[PDB]
Amino acid sequence: MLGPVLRLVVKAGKERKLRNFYPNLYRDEIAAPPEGVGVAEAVDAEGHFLAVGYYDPRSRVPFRAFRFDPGPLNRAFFQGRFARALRRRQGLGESHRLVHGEADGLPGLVVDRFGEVLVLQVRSRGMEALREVWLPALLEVVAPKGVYERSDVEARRQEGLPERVGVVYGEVPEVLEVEEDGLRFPIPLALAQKTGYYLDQRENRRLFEAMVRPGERVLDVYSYVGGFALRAARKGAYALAVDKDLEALGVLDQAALRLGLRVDIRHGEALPTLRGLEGPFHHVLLDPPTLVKRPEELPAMKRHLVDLVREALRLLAEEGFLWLSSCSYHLRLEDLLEVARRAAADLGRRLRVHRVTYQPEDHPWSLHIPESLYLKTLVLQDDPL
Amino acid sequence: MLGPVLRLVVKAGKERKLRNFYPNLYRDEIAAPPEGVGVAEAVDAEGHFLAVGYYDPRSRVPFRAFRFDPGPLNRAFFQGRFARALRRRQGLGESHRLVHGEADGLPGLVVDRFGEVLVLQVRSRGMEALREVWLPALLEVVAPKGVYERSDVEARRQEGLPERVGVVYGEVPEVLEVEEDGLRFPIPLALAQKTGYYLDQRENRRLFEAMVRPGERVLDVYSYVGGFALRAARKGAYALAVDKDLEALGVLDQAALRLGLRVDIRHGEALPTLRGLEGPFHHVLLDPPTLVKRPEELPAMKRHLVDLVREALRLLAEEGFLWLSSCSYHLRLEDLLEVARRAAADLGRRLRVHRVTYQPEDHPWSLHIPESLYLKTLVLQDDPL
Ligand SMILES: C[S@@+](CC[C@H](N)C(=O)[O-])C[C@H]1O[C@@H](n2cnc3c(N)ncnc32)[C@H](O)[C@@H]1O
Ligand SMILES: C[S@@+](CC[C@H](N)C(=O)[O-])C[C@H]1O[C@@H](n2cnc3c(N)ncnc32)[C@H](O)[C@@H]1O
Repeated sequence: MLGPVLRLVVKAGKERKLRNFYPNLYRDEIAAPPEGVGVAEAVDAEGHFLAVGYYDPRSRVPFRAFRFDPGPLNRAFFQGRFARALRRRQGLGESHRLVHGEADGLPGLVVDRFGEVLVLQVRSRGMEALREVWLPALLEVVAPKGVYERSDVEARRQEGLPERVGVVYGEVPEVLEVEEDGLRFPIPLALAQKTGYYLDQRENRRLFEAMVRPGERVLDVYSYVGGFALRAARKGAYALAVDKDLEALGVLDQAALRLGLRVDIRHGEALPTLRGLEGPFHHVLLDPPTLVKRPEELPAMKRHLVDLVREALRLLAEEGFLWLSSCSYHLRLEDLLEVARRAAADLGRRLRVHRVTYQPEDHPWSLHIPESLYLKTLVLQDDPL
Repeated sequence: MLGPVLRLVVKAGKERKLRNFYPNLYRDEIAAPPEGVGVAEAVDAEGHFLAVGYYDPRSRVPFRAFRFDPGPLNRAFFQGRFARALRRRQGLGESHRLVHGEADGLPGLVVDRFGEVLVLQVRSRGMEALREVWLPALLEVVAPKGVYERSDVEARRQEGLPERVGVVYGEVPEVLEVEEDGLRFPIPLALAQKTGYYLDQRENRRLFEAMVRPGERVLDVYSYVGGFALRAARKGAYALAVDKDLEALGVLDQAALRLGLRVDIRHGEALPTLRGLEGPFHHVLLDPPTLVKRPEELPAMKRHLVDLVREALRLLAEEGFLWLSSCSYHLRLEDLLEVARRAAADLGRRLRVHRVTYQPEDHPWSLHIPESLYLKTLVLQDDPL
């Protein structure tokens, strides 16, 4: 009744990654491709089962494993995946990531939860092709009031997929009211499409708020909608938020107005802005985009980070705290440490490593997917003898 | 009149380390040593000031910098160092590390505080030579009821120093009552390990206790006096503590009895004991001793850890937590990840990295002194799809 099962044969000796729960197979690791595009079973050289997933040569990864046990990629399968995801996020409040792609056994799907509204992103050909199957499953398990789709245009384009933005189900407000620990950020959907909201900094934002003392001065660089700055203000500190996105600063402005809190705002670029500040500030926070495409780009990126951190440290009060985050898998903690050491040497400052943090639980770091870890943060305190 | 300032000259280009707050200068890095042994000033090839410290060719490190600004290593200097150290530990409770060597600007000195009793160790010739100077300063600033000295016998010998164990000030009880979060461990000081107690695990113990649910089973391996095990018991879990030190397990028994808590105990070695257990356990904690004392020993110790972690994972219940600590500078997070991946692959288990932690604030990690960081912990959760 059906066409023959699509079956992929993995090169001998390259099946170990799949057996060890790494979901991606590239072209050179496939001994024999399936006789078409779609849901496929992967087997080893001796024909033993390895995975069921999606085969499509047009995808950046030709085979992405969806499951590591036999079975279909049907409605019930997706129901179980979303049920697992939901359970993993129990007690994580109302604003959190629900689905973090392959780490949640759902390659190419990101789902963020803001109260009763979901915002999702589809990043791979397999997940796009299975949309008619998994979406009803998602709606059934979560039962949201509405679902919005945003697009990583370049990610879609690299997968040969069209951009896709809009309400996919139910009702989504024109202004998404993102709530985090009593703070409400009114984010217009246009901004939600372009950027979104950085749920991955939630635990850093909580740690930061507990450290702020009334009367202190805070510099929140790459602030976006000002999660850090607003918390500083709530604690009685003076905060200056810096971002090049005027739309994002507009949200921070409104969010601060709602609470009768005063936050200073600078619309401008991080490095030029910091070069024009005198300081000092008791906390300086840096959350730069650190786009690294190739490893050879790393020394140049680290030199730029040194320029930024040198200004940040110059602006740092005695015994103050400097927060340096990187959201690239290619930029390791060791690289951040090197950057900090170079900047400190330029200024003759002595620093202590106060905390090192990694992305929170709703953005799972899988042991088996080395690139699962992308966000890490180095918190330094000025430590004079 | 005094003799000329003892003056050491650093080889051209090797002075950057000292300028950047790394205190150790090695034989191959010294162009011209001072006249004799004792308090010496280090200057660069151009004669500019670098540091004041202690020069002694008998020490592992011929020159250790005590201060990076001009001045004597007198009583007032040490008073200032202990005052700084004391202030850094405000709000860290009544028990904590007070002085963590070089990271606290006091090379070769460790001071732990247990209420009104200090336990210290002196690890290099400089500190030993200056004890008539710094001990009264320590007593003046901290005003303890008693001070006990233990020796890292091996380290002392490396410095050409004798064993020193005993009371060096005031009154120290035969049995040191170490208090931590409502737990009281009666530790006989004579048969105690190191300073008596592992204060470096305090934050991990707190994190762990918050995760234990009643009825769960806990396996606490390398338990020492049972800080983890006892916390499990108080939360209503069944705990089995494993350690090869019968004296330490005796302390655990007394601590548990005082609180009316039941903890199971196995006197035995970790790997043999785990090989004979069936399990499963909801939490498995592995806190091995240093293990890797020299870099050459790393591969053999990683093979041992793979064996240990394989058994621990086999013993881990579905969705259970596995804690793996390393307290050696030579054994890094990346090594722990590698060990975990190998063990998980052997068993066909899928794990998530739940938390990575580093040593607490009272054991400062100086950006400028890599070896000030020795403890890091990988916490994994079983993560089936
Ligand atoms: C990863 S987000 C920071 C998130 C923020 N820390 C939070 O807690 O929500 C990076 C931000 O940097 C801004 N940005 C990118 N390049 C910039 C630059 N050169 N100068 C200032 N802001 C920049 C973007 O607008 C974006 O809001
Ligand atoms: C770093 S301490 C563990 C401290 C403990 N986890 C705590 O929180 O206090 C290492 C412990 O390992 C024990 N030990 C050393 N080798 C062992 C072995 N082969 N088997 C079992 N215990 C061992 C020592 O007696 C010591 O108590």
